[PDB]
Amino acid sequence: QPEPDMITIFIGTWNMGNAPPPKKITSWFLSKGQGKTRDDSADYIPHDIYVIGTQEDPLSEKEWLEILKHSLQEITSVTFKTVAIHTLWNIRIVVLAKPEHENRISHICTDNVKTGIANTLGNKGAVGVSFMFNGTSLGFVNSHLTSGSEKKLRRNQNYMNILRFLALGDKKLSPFNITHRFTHLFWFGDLNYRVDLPTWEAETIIQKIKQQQYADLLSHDQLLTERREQKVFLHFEEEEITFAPTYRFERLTRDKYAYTKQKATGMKYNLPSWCDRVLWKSYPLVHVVCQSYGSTSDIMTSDHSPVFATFEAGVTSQFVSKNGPGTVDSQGQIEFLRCYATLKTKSQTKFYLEFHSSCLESFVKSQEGENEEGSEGELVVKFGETLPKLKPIISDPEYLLDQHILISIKSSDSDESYGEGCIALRLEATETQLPIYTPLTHHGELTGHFQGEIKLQTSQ
Ligand SMILES: CC[C@H](CO)NC(=O)Nc1ccc(Cl)cc1
Ligand SMILES: CC[C@H](CO)NC(=O)Nc1ccc(Cl)cc1
Repeated sequence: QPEPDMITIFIGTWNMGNAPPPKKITSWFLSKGQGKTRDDSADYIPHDIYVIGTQEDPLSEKEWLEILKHSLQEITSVTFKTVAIHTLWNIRIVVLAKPEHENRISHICTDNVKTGIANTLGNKGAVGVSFMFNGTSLGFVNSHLTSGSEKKLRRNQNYMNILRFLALGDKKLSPFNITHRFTHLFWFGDLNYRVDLPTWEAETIIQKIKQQQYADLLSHDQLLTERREQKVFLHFEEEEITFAPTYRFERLTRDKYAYTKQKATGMKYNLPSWCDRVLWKSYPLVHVVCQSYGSTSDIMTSDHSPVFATFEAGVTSQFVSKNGPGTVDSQGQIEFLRCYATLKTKSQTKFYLEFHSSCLESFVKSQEGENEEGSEGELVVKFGETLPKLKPIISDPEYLLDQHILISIKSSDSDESYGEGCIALRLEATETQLPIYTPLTHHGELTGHFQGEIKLQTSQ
């Protein structure tokens, strides 16, 4: 039985509005409704992994697991295994996988983050799950961010708290937050960004939705505008939105958007918005293709409609050679040549690098670089040809060219990371000096750049 080099992953996000679901929710898992929808000819083909995020979920874990498993069994005639379930208040994540994957899945982690302080602490935050699928690390975040059209900055703050404090994946990757720990990271939820148009334009907006004319609405979507201004979700992807706003509906129909201010809303308008989103971030040059992104039309118990997204994701096999794991493979080496970091910091400490990768027995600390002043004010940290030669555990190019090196630049004075990035070893050539590049971030914000050349020796 061969190990896969691709899997498909279903992501669902649904703010259930504190109401039980209807008896049939299969359209959700079949990616049927509005938007980029899945071909009918695929209906019986199970996804490999289903990750379900809910918000305002009124059910017990047991109640929801029974609905989800019986839903998938009806679609696929497969009895899915529960990988993980984690709930914070009424925010929940469920991961289900095909039984054939049970022995491929390991290192399962769960965590949650509560956002806000005092007043603003007590119902918003995030849950997440990570695990290994053979040689590939997968992370999943379901967040329910702060509500209200005039709170986009709070949402952006909630995002930074979640990526700083959610403790998933390999704890040995200590300089790295969740935005660097996984081959593939999926972040979804009721992100609660709104269409920023005047209240007076409500009926115009509804008109546009009925005509399926989303362009003039998407141009005011706060998540797209905040992302374009690099205020949030830096280096994440989202598929193009081609489905109607998923909030705020009158319950038991989808014919009516309920936007007017009410005591129940705190006297806030809820103009039609794309609150419910799926984004991802994968390591450079790893296959990831969105094959659906849309909303259901026939599940009407909530004031939100469910959102689905599906992905092809590249995965790698556990690799065993005669040599590694358990030793180095002397026919392998990674040389980082003529490298320099460009940092936005005003500090004047010396800096060193750390190289982290599951292709190394343990992380590697460099010597301190040489600081110079850039022409436009910047700090440039030069490493020259001084960087330690990295000794991978396995030299076989079928393994090594699929790996990645995480880089942290740390202060000698404080040992704190000033920037984190990632370099793919999927090179155009071996035994050849080739340009490399990564942006550097810290707490998910841009802090600089790392560039230089690499020379990779494999056994071929
Ligand atoms: C039982 C010991 C560990 C740690 O709790 N759990 C585990 O491996 N769970 C699991 C793996 C694969 C799949 Cl498909 C479903 C569940
Ligand atoms: C894929 C990386 C390239 C490099 O420039 N561009 C990019 O990501 N552009 C972009 C991001 C967010 C939004 Cl909202 C609109 C455009």
